[PDB]
Amino acid sequence: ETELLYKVNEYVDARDTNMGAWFEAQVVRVTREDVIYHVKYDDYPENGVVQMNSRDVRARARTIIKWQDLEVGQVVMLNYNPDNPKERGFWYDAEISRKRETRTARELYANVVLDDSLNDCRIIFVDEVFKIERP
Repeated sequence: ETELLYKVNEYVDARDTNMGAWFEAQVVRVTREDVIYHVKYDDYPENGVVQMNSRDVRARARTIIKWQDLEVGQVVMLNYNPDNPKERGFWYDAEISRKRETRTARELYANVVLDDSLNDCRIIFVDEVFKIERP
């Protein structure tokens, strides 16, 4: 039932559909864009092999968008913590909503995708925002 966009053994990012965050994973098998990916998590072997929808897997993030180049309306991958926004959390997709700079302060607001989205979030890790790799 093998199908041969991301090839078997290629490293990817996989979206935990339960919480909406992206995690480093690897493609173990590809089955039959309406393709179903078989994936293992790099840091979570207790997860076993998980079947993934083709939209829930993409090329691993590699490019940081610097604070200067961040613009309102971009969809990016960034670090946020829904339960306590002041702390480090997980890599969610987000729409840059508001961007403000002061002499001493850099302020970033984003609509975080959790599907349901979480509007007007104060993003702490403003220097660690990723470009989402498109095919």
